[PDB]
Amino acid sequence: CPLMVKVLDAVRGSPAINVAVHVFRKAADDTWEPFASGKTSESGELHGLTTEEEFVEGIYKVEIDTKSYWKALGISPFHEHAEVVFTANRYTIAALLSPYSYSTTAVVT
Amino acid sequence: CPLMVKVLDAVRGSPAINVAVHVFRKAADDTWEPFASGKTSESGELHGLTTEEEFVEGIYKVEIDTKSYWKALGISPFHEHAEVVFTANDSGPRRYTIAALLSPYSYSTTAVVTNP
Amino acid sequence: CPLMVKVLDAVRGSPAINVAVHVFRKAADDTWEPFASGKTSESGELHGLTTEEEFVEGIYKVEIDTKSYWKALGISPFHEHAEVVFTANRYTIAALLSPYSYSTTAVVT
Amino acid sequence: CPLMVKVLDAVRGSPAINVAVHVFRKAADDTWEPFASGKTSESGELHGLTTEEEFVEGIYKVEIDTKSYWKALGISPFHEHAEVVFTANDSGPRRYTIAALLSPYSYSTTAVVTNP
Ligand SMILES: O=c1c(O)c(-c2ccc(O)cc2)oc2cc(O)cc(O)c12
Ligand SMILES: O=c1c(O)c(-c2ccc(O)cc2)oc2cc(O)cc(O)c12
Repeated sequence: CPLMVKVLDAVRGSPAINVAVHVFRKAADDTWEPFASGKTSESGELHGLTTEEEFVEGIYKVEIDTKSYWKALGISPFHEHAEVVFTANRYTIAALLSPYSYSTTAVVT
Repeated sequence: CPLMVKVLDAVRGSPAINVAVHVFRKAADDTWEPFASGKTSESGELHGLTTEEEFVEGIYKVEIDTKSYWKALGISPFHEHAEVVFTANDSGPRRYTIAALLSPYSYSTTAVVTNP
Repeated sequence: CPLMVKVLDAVRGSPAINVAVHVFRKAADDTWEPFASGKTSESGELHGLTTEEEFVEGIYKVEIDTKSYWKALGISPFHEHAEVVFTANRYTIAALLSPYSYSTTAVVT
Repeated sequence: CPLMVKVLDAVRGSPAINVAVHVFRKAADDTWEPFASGKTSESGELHGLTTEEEFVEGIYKVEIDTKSYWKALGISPFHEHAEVVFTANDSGPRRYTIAALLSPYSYSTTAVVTNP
């Protein structure tokens, strides 16, 4: 697929499983229009978000619902979510998660 | 001050100087209202954004203009910006340091939260 | 395999390809004995380092030759290498690379 | 001072206090010779490790005892330690800040290098 999301748990040394992910595309309004969503799998991956035809050049945002994930683990987190915003010009967006920290990386091949 | 932003360049091993930072607070109607803004200094720090009085409980967004920083250095980076969104002061007033470490295709953000 | 190494390039948004990796096992001497090595593939992965039988409990070190990688790219780096040292009690050791920074993460499933 | 170490806890969003740090320098015979040591403070900083005179050109190793820090907090972490290995001062004297951000199954290290 044109776009993949991968999430990791730095506390537990594991894939971050069942994490909600929402993808938005910026409308001509300058508002975000919902585009695709899903939850990460047991391998911490989310696949099948979009297709090559659909995934045109644009400014896209991916919101990962980190706070819900931490809440289910009974660990109190800092962020509301982790947002990745990029201009789409294969994208793997990877996120590594900690309660008071996250990093996000793009692997574009 | 209650909120501080610090930015680092992971490519040069330096502070990230002259980076724009825009801060927003979630309104009653769920909109993001402009709250404060500034540029990082020679040390890559931004101080004086707000005050103990002004910085009330709320959901806040700190948006760091990473793209402009990379572009001025000749790089076309992946991200539009780095944005940090968090609930502040709901246990009482705290001091927040929002740190960001920048790479062209990656960034990390960390919060150091302390009690006056 | 029991042990996998994965390397990413934060400057280029890509797998870190052809990066030298050496694995050591701590001897009763308190010295490191060479154990396995390889170079990362076009996908930035290094597989087939060891086998379950061979990979007994121990304290292991994985040295990733980051400086050579940066040198080939004509970007001057800070570290001599990135070293990961752990007690082995499936391990994926992932490294994300920048010239003056790296992070390493373990995913243990 | 020429070399400073700073450590942060990515789980609690605080400085990592009372963390042991051991510094080594590569000898002529290729062995690692003990060079300096200390513990991080309340701010998670370690200052005063060395001096402009002492801190000559060389390959240096900074080993941060992450395992003991996690264990005292009840966590069994992945890493034995975080170790940073670098060539120092070969362009002339510099000031080095070695920063580490800690998680139980992950860590990152960054260097901020500046010119007196
Ligand atoms: O892309 C990936 C990635 O980034 C990480 C990772 C490494 C360091 C980080 O800081 C964050 C994530 O693990 C991965 C593991 C995979 O099997 C595949 C990947 O593509 C990634
Ligand atoms: O100098 C600092 C620094 O380099 C970092 C840092 C940022 C991102 C990381 O991933 C790791 C460390 O945090 C800091 C946090 C502070 O409150 C004060 C600092 O001076 C630093």
